[PDB]
Amino acid sequence: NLYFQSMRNFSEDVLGWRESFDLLLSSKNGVAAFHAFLKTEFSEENLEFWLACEEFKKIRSATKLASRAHQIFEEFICSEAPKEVNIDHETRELTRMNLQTATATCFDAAQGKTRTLMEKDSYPRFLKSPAYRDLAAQASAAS
Repeated sequence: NLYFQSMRNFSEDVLGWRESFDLLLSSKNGVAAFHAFLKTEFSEENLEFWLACEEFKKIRSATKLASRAHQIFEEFICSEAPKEVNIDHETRELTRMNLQTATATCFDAAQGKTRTLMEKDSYPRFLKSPAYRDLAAQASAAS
């Protein structure tokens, strides 16, 4: 029964966000809610960058890889990028060198740093927000 399935899925989705950052990041709803939260803390570019990397690494063509890699570097990685993420020179220079022949692992180091930035800081605050706390109460009612 579809409604019942939905209720159970809602419950399982929302309560998993509390259990691991992996589960939040794996969820359409989770990522969307966390994004909205991050905007309130002016840090949503970490998640935008992360999500960009997840979509990038599925690209198989060499030319589409190079083109997207340059788009992502210019938006998120380069000094004075419009959504510059908070990474060190070394990670930034590595990433620029990876651009020479952009493969699916082009952003791995920068992605890992960005995940930790969110995981250490904004993710535990998210789970303490009134919003999340209201959602989790509903989810425990949805079972």
